[PDB]
Amino acid sequence: RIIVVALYDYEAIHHEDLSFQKGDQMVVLEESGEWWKARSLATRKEGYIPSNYVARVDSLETEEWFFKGISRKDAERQLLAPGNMLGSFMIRDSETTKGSYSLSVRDYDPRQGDTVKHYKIRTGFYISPRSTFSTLQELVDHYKKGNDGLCQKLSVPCMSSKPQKPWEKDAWEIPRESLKLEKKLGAGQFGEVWMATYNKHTKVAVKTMKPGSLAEANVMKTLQHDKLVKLHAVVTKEPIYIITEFMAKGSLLDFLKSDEGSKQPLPKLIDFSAQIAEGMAFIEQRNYIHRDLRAANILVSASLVCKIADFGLARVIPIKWTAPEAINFGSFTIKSDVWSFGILLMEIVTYGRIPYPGMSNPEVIRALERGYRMPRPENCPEELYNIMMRCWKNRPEERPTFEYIQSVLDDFYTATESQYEEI
Ligand SMILES: CN1CCN([C@H]2CC[C@H](n3cc(-c4ccc(Oc5ccccc5)cc4)c4c(N)ncnc43)CC2)CC1
Ligand SMILES: [Ca+2]
Ligand SMILES: [Cl-]
Repeated sequence: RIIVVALYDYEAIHHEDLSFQKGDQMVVLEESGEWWKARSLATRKEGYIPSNYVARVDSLETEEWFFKGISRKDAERQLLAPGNMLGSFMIRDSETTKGSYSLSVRDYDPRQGDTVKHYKIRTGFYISPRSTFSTLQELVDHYKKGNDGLCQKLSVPCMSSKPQKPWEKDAWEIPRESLKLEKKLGAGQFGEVWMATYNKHTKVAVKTMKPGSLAEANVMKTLQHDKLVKLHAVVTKEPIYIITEFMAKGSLLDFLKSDEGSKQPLPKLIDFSAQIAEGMAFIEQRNYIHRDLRAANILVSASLVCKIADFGLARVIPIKWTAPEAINFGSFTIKSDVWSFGILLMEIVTYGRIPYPGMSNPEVIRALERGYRMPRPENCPEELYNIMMRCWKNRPEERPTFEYIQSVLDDFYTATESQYEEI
């Protein structure tokens, strides 16, 4: 007999799914993945629920200060998000010490400004050997009344964010009749992009493909990562419709040329690059290939999260983003994507400017033949430019991995020794 509790509110929009509010308890009857079958103790109704909206009772996820399955960088991004103040904290799974936990706290220092520092939690639990607590709760309560060795006294927990609702069960292939393409967002050579609605209940974005231009997509849907755009469903009858999640802030390029994007400081740009590098690192680990990396194929969520789009799509069917071995001999690999990432990095740091300004494609290729590379912008840090340069090496094998680039960009302003604070 398994009993869960609802972490968030939820309004049912399907046939047999269940409505519930936070605090409500339910009885688990079946575990089929994203969708679980349960019975509400409040309404006595039996129906499907999003598994990621509930958790076992009196478990750790049920705590307002515990965030499961979150990395250090993600913790820092969430803590520095709007609606948080000094002392804002969270406890999470250590991503480098499996089985143990870590505490992330929001601090401030006049040199850097608002920061986020992380302490290791050793197992009873303790951060400092002088103070030992029976439970994690005792630890937080302790560090709420004084910092006793910490850089900041604990205040309120980090602002939680309601997760994305799971797509309809077994609804990968859908009939076109279920869609209402409401607004054309953009038009291109190979198709269009619309702001649609699925079954009158879910807002989505659909990429319509011209008939001239399924297996590859069946591969794509397995590439599920926070920094890739989620791929929900597809229409299998020409013209093919690709139904994905709707990114409110549009493409990265247009955002960088927007005014709000023009207000974005340098560390924010670097952060964007870190997210993109993270996603590309995921694709790298999965041994996949993007084949068309650029700010135009990067989308931005309303919360300023960057997600890689159109990955792998170029295969099924921009010399300035293309590596020379890819232009000359058509050799497309992950390293050419590293080159493209260099160019993208230049796009981001120059707020959407077009690469090689005042240069045509063949002119650019001939420049590359001479060993020419783009100069460093005024507002671009030397080290970041070095990263770009390492991305722009003639031999692809000598180009860095997305794992390394991600590691560097994540801790760009943090010394390796200063990742975790010791007490
Ligand atoms: C002048 N600009 C105006 C803005 N136009 C851009 C193009 C349309 C927008 N656009 C495009 C997309 C979009 C949709 C589906 C898609 O399919 C795949 C996803 C992963 C892997 C393979 C395929 C890829 C991308 C998009 C979106 N989802 N949610 C929100 N906006 C979206 C973003 C703006 C480009 C021209
Ligand atoms: Ca420097
Ligand atoms: Cl019962």
